[PDB]
Amino acid sequence: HGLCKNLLQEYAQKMNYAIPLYQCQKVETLGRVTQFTCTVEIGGIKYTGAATRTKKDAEISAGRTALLAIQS
Repeated sequence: HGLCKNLLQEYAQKMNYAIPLYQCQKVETLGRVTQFTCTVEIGGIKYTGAATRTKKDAEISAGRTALLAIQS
């Protein structure tokens, strides 16, 4: 999370871009369920996290998508 947020700022400078913008979304069932999908935009590419029930989870998946794409 912390480091997730940061390595991506490092990578945003190591590449010349304008800082990662985080977004959040929701899907809410008629009966009980709330699942947040989170997003990270760096470069001009939005990277999308898995759907989960808790924002930390998805905040991180979203980042794990961002770093792992970057790596390759």
